[PDB]
Amino acid sequence: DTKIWNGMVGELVYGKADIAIAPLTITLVREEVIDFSKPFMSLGISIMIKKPQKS
Amino acid sequence: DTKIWNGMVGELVYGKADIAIAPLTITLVREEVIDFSKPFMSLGISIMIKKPQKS
Repeated sequence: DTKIWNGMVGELVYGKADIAIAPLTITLVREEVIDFSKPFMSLGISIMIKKPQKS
Repeated sequence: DTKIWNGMVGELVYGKADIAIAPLTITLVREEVIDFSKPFMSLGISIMIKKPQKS
């Protein structure tokens, strides 16, 4: 409704913080508001299962 | 010696080509000469071995 970025984006868009050296997903809706650098960490959704010990 | 970029970089640095929609590794020595976009393809060195041919 109010279209207010909260969080670390709200500290960069609204001038509160100077830079965010933090784990932040580069999205398109966050691309237009702040300048991301290149991705330092390629990642994605992974499958956490229990390691097996069963019998 | 002559510090001349060949290849597709030499077509972008020396104005011959307009854009390179091509598989090109984003390196630092290529970052300073041309503007890369964000990486569309996370990749790296992989281990190609023969499939087990248990016959």
